[PDB]
Amino acid sequence: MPTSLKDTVKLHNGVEMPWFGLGVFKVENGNEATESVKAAIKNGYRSIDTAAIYKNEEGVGIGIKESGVAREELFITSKVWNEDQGYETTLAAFEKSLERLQLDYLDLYLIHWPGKDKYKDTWRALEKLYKDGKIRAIGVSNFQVHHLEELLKDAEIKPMVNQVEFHPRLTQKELRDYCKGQGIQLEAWSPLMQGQLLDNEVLTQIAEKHNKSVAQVILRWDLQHGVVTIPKSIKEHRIIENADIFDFELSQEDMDKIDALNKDERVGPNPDELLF
Repeated sequence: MPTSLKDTVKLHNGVEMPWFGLGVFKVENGNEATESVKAAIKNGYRSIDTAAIYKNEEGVGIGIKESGVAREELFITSKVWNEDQGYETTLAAFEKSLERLQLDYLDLYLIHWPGKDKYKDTWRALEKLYKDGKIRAIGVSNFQVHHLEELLKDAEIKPMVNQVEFHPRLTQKELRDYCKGQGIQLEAWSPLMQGQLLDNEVLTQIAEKHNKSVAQVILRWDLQHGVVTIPKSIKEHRIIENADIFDFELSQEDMDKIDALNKDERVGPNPDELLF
């Protein structure tokens, strides 16, 4: 549905989030982070996703700075790490993120994982930071339907985004339907399944037909499902290639064939299992 990299989705509070961005998980701090960020932005990306735990916020910041696109056209997301959950410690972790990123505000700040029993407190802290005008939008990562329901009991502000693992092996059908009905925008972490579908025969045939790569097919599939997507890529040629998805469209039959790859298979932790 986007026609270009500039294209956005309106979150429930009216904030425009780009549909397509650069995920920097498992990217090394300093130059590797700076260099991937700079190449993405140079080649039109307008959304970068990082997290305190990725240890690269500093190189992310220098790359933003060095890119020579204006701060206000850029959409920066980071996340509160597990160990920092709790009200006072979340406020502190946010300020640390800003200091590392060399940023006055963030566009989006997410609770990284739900864990057991500190996320409601952590949510109160994001609510406060949002109120203070320090963050344009607030939300969550790796929440299931039950976590959201629990959160919604006492939340003043509904999460604006839920960033989850999402790809043809983990199609998140009940969660997509749930967030859609709640006005919570789903976003796909590790949308390429960290390269694990590269040789998948179903996807390769769809790729062949469209004269595209398997990664191009998956990402187009994300967009056609209405899921914001943040593929990871270090090399400028892969950064450029991943984004070259606005000149073809997947038929309904192709979409359905891709959805049939589902096996509830994760390359990241299960949020119901990662209990802190």
